[PDB]
Amino acid sequence: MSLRIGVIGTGAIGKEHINRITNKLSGAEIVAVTDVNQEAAQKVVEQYQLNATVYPNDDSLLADENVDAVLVTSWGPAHESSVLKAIKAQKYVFCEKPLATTAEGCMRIVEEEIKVGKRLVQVGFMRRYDSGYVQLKEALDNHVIGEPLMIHCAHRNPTVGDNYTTDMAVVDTLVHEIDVLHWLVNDDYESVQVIYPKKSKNALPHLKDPQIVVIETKGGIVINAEIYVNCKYGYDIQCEIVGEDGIIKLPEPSSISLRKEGRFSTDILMDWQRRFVAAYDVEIQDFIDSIQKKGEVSGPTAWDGYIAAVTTDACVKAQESGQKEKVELKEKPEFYQ
Amino acid sequence: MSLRIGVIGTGAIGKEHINRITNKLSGAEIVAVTDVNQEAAQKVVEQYQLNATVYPNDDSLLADENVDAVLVTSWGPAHESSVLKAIKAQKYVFCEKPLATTAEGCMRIVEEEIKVGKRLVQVGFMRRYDSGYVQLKEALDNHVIGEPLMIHCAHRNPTVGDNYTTDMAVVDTLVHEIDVLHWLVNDDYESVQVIYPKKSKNALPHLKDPQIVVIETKGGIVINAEIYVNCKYGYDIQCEIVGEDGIIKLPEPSSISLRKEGRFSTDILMDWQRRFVAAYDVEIQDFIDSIQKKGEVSGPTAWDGYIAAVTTDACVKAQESGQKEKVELKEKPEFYQ
Amino acid sequence: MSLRIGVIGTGAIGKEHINRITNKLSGAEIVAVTDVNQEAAQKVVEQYQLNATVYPNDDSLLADENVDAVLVTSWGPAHESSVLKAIKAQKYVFCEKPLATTAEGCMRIVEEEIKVGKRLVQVGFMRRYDSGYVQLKEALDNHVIGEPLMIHCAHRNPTVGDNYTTDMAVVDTLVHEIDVLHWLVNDDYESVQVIYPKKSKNALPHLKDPQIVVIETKGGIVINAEIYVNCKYGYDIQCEIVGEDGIIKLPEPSSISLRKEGRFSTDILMDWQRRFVAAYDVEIQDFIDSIQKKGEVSGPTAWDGYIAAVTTDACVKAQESGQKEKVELKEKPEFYQ
Amino acid sequence: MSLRIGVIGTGAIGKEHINRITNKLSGAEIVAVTDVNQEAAQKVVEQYQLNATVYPNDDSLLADENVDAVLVTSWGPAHESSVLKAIKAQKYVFCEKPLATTAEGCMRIVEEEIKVGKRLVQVGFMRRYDSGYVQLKEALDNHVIGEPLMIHCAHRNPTVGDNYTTDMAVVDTLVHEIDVLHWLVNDDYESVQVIYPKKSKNALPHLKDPQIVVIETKGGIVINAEIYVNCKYGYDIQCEIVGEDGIIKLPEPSSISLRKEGRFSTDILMDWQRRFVAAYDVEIQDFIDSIQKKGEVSGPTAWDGYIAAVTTDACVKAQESGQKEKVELKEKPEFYQ
Ligand SMILES: NC(=O)C1=CN([C@@H]2O[C@H](COP(=O)(O)OP(=O)(O)OC[C@H]3O[C@@H](n4cnc5c(N)ncnc54)[C@H](O)[C@@H]3O)[C@@H](O)[C@H]2O)C=CC1
Ligand SMILES: NC(=O)C1=CN([C@@H]2O[C@H](COP(=O)(O)OP(=O)(O)OC[C@H]3O[C@@H](n4cnc5c(N)ncnc54)[C@H](O)[C@@H]3O)[C@@H](O)[C@H]2O)C=CC1
Ligand SMILES: NC(=O)C1=CN([C@@H]2O[C@H](COP(=O)(O)OP(=O)(O)OC[C@H]3O[C@@H](n4cnc5c(N)ncnc54)[C@H](O)[C@@H]3O)[C@@H](O)[C@H]2O)C=CC1
Ligand SMILES: NC(=O)C1=CN([C@@H]2O[C@H](COP(=O)(O)OP(=O)(O)OC[C@H]3O[C@@H](n4cnc5c(N)ncnc54)[C@H](O)[C@@H]3O)[C@@H](O)[C@H]2O)C=CC1
Ligand SMILES: O[C@H]1[C@H](O)[C@@H](O)[C@H](O)[C@@H](O)[C@H]1O
Ligand SMILES: O[C@H]1[C@H](O)[C@@H](O)[C@H](O)[C@@H](O)[C@H]1O
Ligand SMILES: O[C@H]1[C@H](O)[C@@H](O)[C@H](O)[C@@H](O)[C@H]1O
Ligand SMILES: O[C@H]1[C@H](O)[C@@H](O)[C@H](O)[C@@H](O)[C@H]1O
Repeated sequence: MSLRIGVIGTGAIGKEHINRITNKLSGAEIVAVTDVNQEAAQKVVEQYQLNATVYPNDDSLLADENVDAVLVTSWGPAHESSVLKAIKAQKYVFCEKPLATTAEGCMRIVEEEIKVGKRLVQVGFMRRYDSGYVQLKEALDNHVIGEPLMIHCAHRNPTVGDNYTTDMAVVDTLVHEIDVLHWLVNDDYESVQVIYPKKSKNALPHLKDPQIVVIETKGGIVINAEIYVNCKYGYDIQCEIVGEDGIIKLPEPSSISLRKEGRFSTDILMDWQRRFVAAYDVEIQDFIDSIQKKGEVSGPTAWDGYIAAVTTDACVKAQESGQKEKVELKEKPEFYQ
Repeated sequence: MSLRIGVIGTGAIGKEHINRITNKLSGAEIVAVTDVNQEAAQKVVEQYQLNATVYPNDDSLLADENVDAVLVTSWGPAHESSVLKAIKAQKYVFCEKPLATTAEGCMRIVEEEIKVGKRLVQVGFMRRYDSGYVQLKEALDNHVIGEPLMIHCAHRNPTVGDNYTTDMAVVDTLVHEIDVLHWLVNDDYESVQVIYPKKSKNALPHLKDPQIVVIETKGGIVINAEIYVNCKYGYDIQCEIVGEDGIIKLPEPSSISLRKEGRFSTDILMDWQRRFVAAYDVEIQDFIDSIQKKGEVSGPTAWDGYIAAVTTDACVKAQESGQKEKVELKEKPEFYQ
Repeated sequence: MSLRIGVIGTGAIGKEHINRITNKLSGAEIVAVTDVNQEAAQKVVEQYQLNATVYPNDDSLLADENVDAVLVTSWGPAHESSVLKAIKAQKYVFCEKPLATTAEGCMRIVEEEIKVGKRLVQVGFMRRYDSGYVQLKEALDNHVIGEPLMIHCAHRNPTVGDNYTTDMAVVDTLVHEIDVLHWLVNDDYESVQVIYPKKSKNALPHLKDPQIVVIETKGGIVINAEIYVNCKYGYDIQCEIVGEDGIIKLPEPSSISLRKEGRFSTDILMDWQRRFVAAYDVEIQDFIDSIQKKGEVSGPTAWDGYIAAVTTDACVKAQESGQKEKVELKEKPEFYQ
Repeated sequence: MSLRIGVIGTGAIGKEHINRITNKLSGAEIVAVTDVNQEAAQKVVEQYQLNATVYPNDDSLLADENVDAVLVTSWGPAHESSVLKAIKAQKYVFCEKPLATTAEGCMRIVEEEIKVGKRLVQVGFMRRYDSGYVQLKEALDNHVIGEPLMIHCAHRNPTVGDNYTTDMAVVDTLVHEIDVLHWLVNDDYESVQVIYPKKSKNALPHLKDPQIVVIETKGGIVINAEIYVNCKYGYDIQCEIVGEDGIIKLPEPSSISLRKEGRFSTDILMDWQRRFVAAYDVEIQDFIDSIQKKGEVSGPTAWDGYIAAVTTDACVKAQESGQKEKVELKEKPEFYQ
């Protein structure tokens, strides 16, 4: 009895999710796809020899009685809408970042779910399923290094397109950090300062690259997060956590050592795609399994997607300001703990 | 249209394969299990809420028209039989090591398959699917380090039971090495010497632990393989390959670094189970996908399982001998390249 | 014929310099000493079998004509006095940090040296002589990573004394990073800013530990240095330089690796005195050789000492004001390049 | 008052020892020299501004009473002669390897020293003074890993000369491992065995490269050492000791890490002369200090030199016979412990 899923947005990342659910994972199938380009979606269907149905809009897809859950994997803007609809049609929703582009949009979604009595919304922040980040979580829950104090993390890309803009650095990129970091330390943020180092020769005129983002939490944990998307050497994600009595750090992605031409080296990835492939699979499978076994979702909540929208706003504010912007959060609803 | 698989031997490792095919992988289901303990198998069926059928023997299971393929995952001895039967009943067979306990048993199986026109037998040497070993293969096929010359590998266990015996070191353990090594370098062995170092205090009286196994191939590649199954510190698999112009080495299993009490450390596994979990999943999935897409299997051939049986014999011979035993191989049949 | 050296201040560090100059290095000897505790000076001479005069003060010792260079290694606040005297006596001087406790104190010393025509003052910033830091310098000077953009570094101690106070973290501790960083990147500081994270249980109540000091050069390089003098795990110096096209990082001190009880570890030093023992040796040997083979000192200059003093002051400001303070330096007199 | 040292053999290595004793170390000077090329000896004295007598031979130089210790650093085969003379002249002698080219040559030197009552001979096996090897020793002496059982080690050169021949791999190259290994584990060798892998394209036709030398101590420790003098990638010394309850390994030389163009690398040395520069310095300084503070040399002994010679012979046997040769040592005269 496989979970029947409908995909809203046959994008490039929606093409991935369709393929893994189809050819890698267990206990689910894609039966409905809807795309703004109805000829683009119609190609994705013959591609993976799917046995699905193409809809012009989400309404018609959500109206289908086959679909039990939906993958909201289209443009960032077109999320908040598709989501609220799904909650009302009472389907399960896996929503890829962002939950909603506006901190208030995520607030509407919260209220809706709080009504439906249970949890339908899971946000696609995959890092939480990555074994690296999991080991960190494990170590922290065990008090291995006592109380966390500071966190040094980086997030680097070989290069970007002419479409990448200063705000995208804290919106499409630093977003995962913002998500997983607070999950790990179990703390809410508070302030976000932004500091622009000497600009890189690799970055385009309209872009501010690199950037540094300091972030304090209510507890007093200080996080400086480097964001450099034109580093050139590769795609690299670093995270070190200094504690009271010890330090734990995120591993490098497994590689074979090589001794040649006077150097002892490992390999650095070049494609953000390769870095977290395993995390997606574990992610979706948890979505499926959680629905079939518990009648609800389990991953990153809709509240977290809102914590994302707030924080990711104070950051874009400090990008122009240059001052210690504030992060203000509505109290956590009982519904979520 | 999922591949319908029958499991011969609801062992501990047969319990794993059933669970992954059921709850992790894609496009297949277990519909038949047979165990020598018909009450043991009957528990495995209610366990994973399977919708299968229990058979007293393989004949009755192989006679079932549901099953398309079989997992031969019972005692080592009870393999050769179950396999030859499956080849004759014309089912697909995934056979966990050993292919057959006797170098001639594997020879019977080869001949049968050579008749059935295509490939039905895939041997469960999972290391070939491990990304570490894959990266090595990749590097070698690219001539990164020119011509291989020597190989230094180790294989260590924290401890063993009173059931582990001197021959098991080269039969149940060094077997994977023997398999993957020749696959990597694309060469046939030739001689196997065995050298017993000072015996460990951790090993039991009847056991010779550790052991070292030198192995030459027709090309002139020298392999010294440490085998120490009472190392105590953990479960560790090492493999370094010296070439003409460089050296490549197998990575450690990903872990988080820790700075505490004057030491900078990573974690060493304690359970052989954890080391290759991913390799099994990729393995079985390849079995399934290969059958559905190509009408045959793809993994480690039955010939390789025979190359295993021969080599793993010369080793047990050098264990008593103390001399440079010989490895004699019947020419490779056209069927296999 | 060896360089005849007088030591002002025969404490713990003065004794170590006396010992290395006497039993390890080459081309120099101690002919004169003097300490505030004149009795303690007399013991040193016996302890080390010196052939030296024991003067009552620095004026007397500097008066001795058979001494041609002096080591100022006394109580911090006393340094400034002896250095001025030594310059006017026209002797070579190696002064441990601080050169002087105030920016003014340093200016008086610079202005005195510029008179005497050549370099007589070398400041004991030994990190410049450490093999790791030397390598970083070589890479940067070879444009290996293009233009430096950011710097992440840490300075950690297992614990401190009851006497250790909040301001000491920037005046005694961070002072080495302050010197080496701008030396490495050849850029002057423009601003500093202190950020306090959650206090550590390991730090006594009066001490503010850890700290985070953010510093910007004029060129736009953004440094962020972590000071944690109660980290427990050990004594640790980390430094990472992120450039345009690549990243370079300071090495760990050499250690054998251990595989035992589940961990794969290396050692971490506990005693700060073992970390740079080789840099001190090279530092002093350079003071000697550079004199007998150039007629002037070579290492860190009186001006560098001034830079340190100013920046140190700016940090103590930023400390107690939680503000972004400016680092205002007088024009670098061409006498220094 | 310094130790007055005469240098027999003023070649490349004799010059380096002359240089360190003159411009780096402490408590000694060169007062006499002599070379087969007497003209070359005269140049050294000018080159290094020595205050030394230039004798025509070792007899003359040993006759000089104002010299009290000598460095034998001449053409290998000449060593034995000078060492015997020096002993009978009752001077302290530091002899570079070999102590003598034959086991008999070494015996004559041992038998001469046992007469003169105390230790005058220290052999230049500098590895014992390397900080890495010193750490391994400390761990073993502290039973950190229990009883040593096996040893894997490698000795690699980028390339060699046209003059380098097959036997040199065990007499010149493997001779350092031969000395340090039995020193580390405090056990005597019992047998050796050579195994040749596929020749390397980098090795000229006349040379047999790489090689594998298997050695067993009396206690049962099984060493296996790889010699590859044409590895191309660099100069590399690796050593791993597998004990009962754990494993310890020699560190890489210190290097900064680099993240660039897809690789995460450290540096590998090319020049063998940079690998042990610190061990030489400590080695000679110990020859000096140990004399003026004990009245006898301390390091590797004439007996150790004998052990080396015997084992070296056994290897050249095992080389050309492809046999498992025995290592027969005379009883260790109690004069040596
Ligand atoms: N977490 C991660 O690492 C990644 C997730 N994403 C996220 O996924 C979303 C889109 O993925 P991408 O492939 O990168 O972009 P995409 O542009 O290829 O996906 C958008 C596609 O969906 C369709 N679409 C847009 N709005 C729609 C609507 N209201 N209804 C139906 N179809 C609609 C469009 O035709 C377009 O082809 C974005 O929100 C992005 O932030 C993107 C890349 C990676
Ligand atoms: N590659 C790997 O890492 C691993 C594979 N294995 C292999 O799997 C096989 C058994 O797995 P284990 O769980 O370790 O042992 P196991 O003893 O638990 O499995 C044997 C089970 O199958 C049943 N059985 C035996 N012969 C049978 C037959 N002819 N027909 C039906 N059922 C039969 C027995 O009742 C027993 O419960 C062995 O060949 C072993 O070498 C074992 C462990 C790991
Ligand atoms: N740059 C560097 O890496 C290092 C520099 N230092 C600094 O150097 C100074 C010396 O440190 P320690 O030797 O540990 O000091 P210490 O406290 O162990 O003893 C200093 C000695 O100098 C004597 N002294 C004080 N004032 C004097 C004067 N006007 N004339 C002559 N002698 C005088 C005192 O009697 C005392 O015996 C300290 O200020 C310290 O901060 C310390 C360690 C390293
Ligand atoms: N234990 C160790 O780590 C090392 C030891 N050695 C060994 O030490 C020896 C010296 O090497 P190099 O200095 O490179 O030699 P070299 O070839 O550069 O020159 C040796 C010099 O000694 C002179 N000489 C030869 N016979 C002599 C005699 N009977 N009396 C006085 N002088 C004589 C020669 O004229 C020549 O100038 C070699 O045999 C070498 O194998 C070499 C390097 C390191
Ligand atoms: O989808 C990925 C991912 O979100 C990473 O966090 C980001 O750095 C990559 O640039 C992006 O392409
Ligand atoms: O099943 C595993 C595996 O075959 C390993 O190769 C072996 O070393 C382990 O001991 C065994 O339990
Ligand atoms: O003298 C040293 C040095 O100043 C180091 O920078 C400091 O961290 C050590 O604790 C101190 O003892
Ligand atoms: O003198 C050294 C030393 O003997 C090393 O063992 C050898 O590998 C070097 O190549 C040689 O130059």
